[PDB]
Amino acid sequence: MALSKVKLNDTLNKDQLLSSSKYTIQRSTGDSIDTPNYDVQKHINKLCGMLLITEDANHKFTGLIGMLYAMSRLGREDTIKILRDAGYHVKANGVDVTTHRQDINGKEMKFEVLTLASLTTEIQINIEIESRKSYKKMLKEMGEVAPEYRHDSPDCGMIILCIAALVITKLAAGDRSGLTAVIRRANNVLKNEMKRYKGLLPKDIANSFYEVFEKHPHFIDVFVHFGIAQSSTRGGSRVEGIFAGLFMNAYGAGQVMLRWGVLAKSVKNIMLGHASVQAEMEQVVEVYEYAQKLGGEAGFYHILNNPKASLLSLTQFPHFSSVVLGNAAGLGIMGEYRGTPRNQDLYDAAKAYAEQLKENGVINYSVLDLTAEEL
Amino acid sequence: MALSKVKLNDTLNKDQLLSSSKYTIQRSTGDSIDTPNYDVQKHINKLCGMLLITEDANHKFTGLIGMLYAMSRLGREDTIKILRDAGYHVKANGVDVTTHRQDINGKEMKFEVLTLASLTTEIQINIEIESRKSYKKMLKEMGEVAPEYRHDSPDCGMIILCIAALVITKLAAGDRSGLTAVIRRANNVLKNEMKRYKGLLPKDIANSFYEVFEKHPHFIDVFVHFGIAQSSTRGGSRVEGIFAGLFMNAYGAGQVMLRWGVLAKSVKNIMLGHASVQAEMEQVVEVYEYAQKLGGEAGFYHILNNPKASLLSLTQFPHFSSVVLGNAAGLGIMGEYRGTPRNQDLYDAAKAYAEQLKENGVINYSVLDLTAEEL
RNA sequence: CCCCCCCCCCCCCCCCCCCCCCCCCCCCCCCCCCCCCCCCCCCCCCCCCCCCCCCCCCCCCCCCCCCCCC
Repeated sequence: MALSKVKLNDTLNKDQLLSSSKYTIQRSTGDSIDTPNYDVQKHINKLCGMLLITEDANHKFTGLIGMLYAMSRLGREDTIKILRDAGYHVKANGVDVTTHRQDINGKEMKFEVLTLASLTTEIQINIEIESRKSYKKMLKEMGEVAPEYRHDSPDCGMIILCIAALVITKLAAGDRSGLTAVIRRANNVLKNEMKRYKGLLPKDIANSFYEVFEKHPHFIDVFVHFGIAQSSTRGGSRVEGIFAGLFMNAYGAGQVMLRWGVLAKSVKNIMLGHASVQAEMEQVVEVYEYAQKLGGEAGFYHILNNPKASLLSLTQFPHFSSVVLGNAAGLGIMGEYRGTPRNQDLYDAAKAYAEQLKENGVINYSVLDLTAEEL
Repeated sequence: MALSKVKLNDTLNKDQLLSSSKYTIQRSTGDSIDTPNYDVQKHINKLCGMLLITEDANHKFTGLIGMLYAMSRLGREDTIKILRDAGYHVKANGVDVTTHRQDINGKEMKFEVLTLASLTTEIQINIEIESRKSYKKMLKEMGEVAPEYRHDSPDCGMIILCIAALVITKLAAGDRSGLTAVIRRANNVLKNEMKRYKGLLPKDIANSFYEVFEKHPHFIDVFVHFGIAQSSTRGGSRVEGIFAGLFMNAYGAGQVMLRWGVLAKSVKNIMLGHASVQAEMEQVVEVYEYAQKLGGEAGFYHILNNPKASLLSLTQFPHFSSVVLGNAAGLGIMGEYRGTPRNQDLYDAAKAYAEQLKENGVINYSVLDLTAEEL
């Protein structure tokens, strides 16, 4: 009564503080940023395809080029708007298509290029040159190139942005450690696409995206909001359906510990009753309700580096964290997860009880009632 | 009390996120799209009939031509409006009827053709040429062609869109695997129509529609909304009544697992009481209520590739999925369904109990009460 | 008719306060796993069948009200 009413709400107080700032910072991203408009979108897709048909393609620029497609889907105005909302000063760079004349192999030739701050009109033609090589070879092998194999396929842009989504998936750890997991999934999920494109090398493109995200961290914001806008969509090609699916696997990255909590509660893991865990409960509810209040935007807080994500940490509660992680251990869901319990005794006990849980399913008859049962 | 209040609502949080995007993407469909207006509709229907009276007809273009009829029913303005709503930039292409003069067999002839981006005025006349051949042969066989046998019949357009609807039915799996099922149904349901049209070859047209949907995936959106607008209708010919019926068989494709859930609950399958299934319940209700909240539009989420459809998956709950699928097994409704239980022990137990359920119907007397019963 | 007695009120004491006392002080970023989805089957309907039918206006008597006292 007396003392049981004394508490301090820290998790929600902190949100309230960061939510109600009366002033703002603004960052100076760099000297330029290219904001391709809707009108350029088809050409960027075409360029993406050129990379995908190129066998053993150099994927250095592919990360950056993917970002360009995504921005050309958002559109010049929408893309700037999302940059400004994030708070960065934007030197917007208009993107037009111009023809370039250059003699390759002696003979003078025409090329379709983009005016880009980020991409030399030199390294652009080099992608188209290399693509043609892998294309005439492709034409020699099958006599006639099918539409699913060409750089025209409307899927090309989105196909590249698929391994981008997979990169976002594992971006929670912040380092390149997700890479092998990214490849693995790209191989099962995307196996059909990899059959139609010799240049769909997961390792390489995944590295190129990691690269662009690490280097230009504002793009990670841009991409997240693109994916959201792409998943808002009413219908779409199976590839866009794949993209959206993969993109959404990243919702709630960094907060795995949170879901394994709901699990511990769901399976009624005994070690949740422990006195020293019960002591933490008052606050552990505070954070779960804060997660609830936050809603949808919250899932991506860890992928973008949103300071407010620190608040969802269950790390601050060692006893609870430990039994939750032990529960997940004993149910064989963790590993090769690199989280450590701060309480070995609790972790072990939770693991032990969890392991015993899968052994006996007891039928509970009071969930569904029947007025006459012979059995 | 304490811990039982802690939960995270993930299914609804995710919807909330995709519903409330502040930005949008837009796709560049291709170079052109033909948007036939109401005024051309009768001519397209006529062209459809020409294909239907042609014995052993080449159905390569029939898929695309069907889409044109549907668009000519929606009307130029309504059809563009649905494309823009889906988010695609539209190069609208006006469709006029012009006369073409060409010498076939030496003699010069007139033809009624459409100005179409998608269809050469060459391959158009070829359908009318082939139709005439099968028509004069038809005239020779029965002396005089009845109105139900000609290419004039107002049904022709809608008849073709019938196997289109059937293609939508099985589009849930995404591949051509529905094809044999599509044929089967076209044969029972449409047997009367197949009698009046030698050119109503299900396999061929079904393949042509699969073709157009796979190739131009925006058409699948257009067709879905056409069918909705066609089923909104107040009255109509028996064929339009067949179309609507078939079209609506596709409502809830991809969500069969969901209906088999409601079934498991309905038959009071015992394995729903199991501890490890009860553990999932809290969340499995979340998704069913999300389905409820979504309402009508939800049924087609899987057919169009609407990212939000991933959310209706009961896959995320292995224990529940397994007993639901086992229940459906034991009641002999699954197969040749290619879904797999993630819990063999539960699936087997549910199947076993389900098989035992059909054996004994016990009369429950407390649903209807009577103040005096001698028996 | 109503009405009819008596009758001002008040009257003491009293400022209030007065002590002690800043506060603070440790630790600690976070994160880390796996995983697209989907896949069966199925148009709907289908019987019988207009309705209605009788009787039947309503009404009818008695009667102003009031009247004392103060």
